[PDB]
Amino acid sequence: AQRWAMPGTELPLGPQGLAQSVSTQTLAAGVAYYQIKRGAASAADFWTVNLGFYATQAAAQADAANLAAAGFATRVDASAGTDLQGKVLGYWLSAGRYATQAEATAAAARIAQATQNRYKPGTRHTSLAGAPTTGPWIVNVLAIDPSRAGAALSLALPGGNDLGAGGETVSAARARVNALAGVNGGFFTNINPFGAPLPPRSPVGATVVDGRLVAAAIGRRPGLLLARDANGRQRATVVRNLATAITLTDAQGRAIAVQTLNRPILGTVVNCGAQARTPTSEPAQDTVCTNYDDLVMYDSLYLRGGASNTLVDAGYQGARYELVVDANGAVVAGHATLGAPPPPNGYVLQGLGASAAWLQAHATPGTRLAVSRRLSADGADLALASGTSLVEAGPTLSVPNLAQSAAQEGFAPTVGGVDAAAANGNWYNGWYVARNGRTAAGVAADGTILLVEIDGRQPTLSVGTSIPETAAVMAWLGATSAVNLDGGGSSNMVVGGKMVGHPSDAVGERGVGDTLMLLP
Repeated sequence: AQRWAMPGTELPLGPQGLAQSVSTQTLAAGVAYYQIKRGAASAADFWTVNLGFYATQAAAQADAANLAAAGFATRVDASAGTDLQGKVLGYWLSAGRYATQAEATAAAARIAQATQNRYKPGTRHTSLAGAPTTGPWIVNVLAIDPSRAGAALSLALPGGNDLGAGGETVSAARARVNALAGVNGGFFTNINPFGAPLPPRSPVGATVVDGRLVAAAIGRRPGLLLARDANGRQRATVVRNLATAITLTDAQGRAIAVQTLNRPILGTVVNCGAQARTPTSEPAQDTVCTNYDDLVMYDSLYLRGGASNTLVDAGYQGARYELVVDANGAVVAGHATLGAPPPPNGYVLQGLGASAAWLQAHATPGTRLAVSRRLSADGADLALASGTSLVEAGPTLSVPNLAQSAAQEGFAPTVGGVDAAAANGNWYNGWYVARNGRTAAGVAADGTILLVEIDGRQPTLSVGTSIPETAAVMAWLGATSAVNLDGGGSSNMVVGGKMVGHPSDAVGERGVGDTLMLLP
């Protein structure tokens, strides 16, 4: 295949005819960084008062007419997208047409005062909805040709060994490992049900660092595999349908499935999937499921080995139990409290429900246990070997049937496996159809690795992309395989000491659960 290079044409963002600029910078042999700026804020986009996103046009009438009775005219704005049957996802109830966010914020406060806080509206900018727009956009691209680069792409865990804490920003990770450049990685635990200063953050999905399994597959999801080929060159592959099996056995052969590793909050499974039981075992991004028979393993990568998990789903009722296991596979101790640190090169098992009972039955010190780990991509075994790393995310972008494929991977207008909690149009409108910051990874026909970050949620700077726009950018760039990584406020890119992304959270750059770092 011909050597990958940046196209010279207009990006598939907005109408053809927008202005754009593309910069090129060589960072090292076989490594380049590009920034694309495109478009401009349109006078046809604007700020408005957001009363909410309703599942039907009728469902807003009880509030729209209600607000009209209070003196406020409103506007019903249809979603820019549909479900898999072509039905509109829902309708915003809005009021006003404002040039600035401050005006919309004042208008929202006036509705709150008048309705005695019966309505507490937000604000919304129409450029972020996923309808046709002129932008603007900022797109940041790293390209690494493993046939020419001495640099190596690495999957960096937060602080190296500090899973379960507050994550690590892209900037801090790059400083810690002296990277040439870096981006955020795959999905991670970002729920904060206990109201801590920050959520407790660990990678989720099948996660491998230098052959070591760090977290289990969510189920049915794709990822980016980094391995060494026969020439010793790095090889990136977009893999699909990742699955893991982590099996705990005693010396009599009795077995129990470990659900994952190193995840804070036992019994709670954000993104659902195979680790979840209620309401579904299908993947469902950002949906919070439970497993009240949970079993999670904690090791030296969790809280630097100083402690294991201490949190349990607040809805769980029943027994809890923990086993501490040494490097030889022998039980050291069992007890009904959670949080003991692992022994050197050992681990801690924590269980609820039937898993708690299984662990307590093996609590005698000296009891011999073994853990086996298997990883596969679309049924084919992937060896957990030195030199192999893996990050899971999704959806796969390089497919002809994006909405249907993404739904099968757990990014759907309805929560998979729930009988028609099933409705999911509000989430899907906001995550898939509407524009957000994004990060994505792809591979060109010649093997060049492409890492892409798109700034979002900022109407004067970069509006971000829908999932279909993200897929279009990756195909335009020349990635013949491509997968969406974590987005929204997680998305950022750094080049040397320079932050080239523009994180979208009001509080600034987000600590994330793993990063992709280009090591010199």
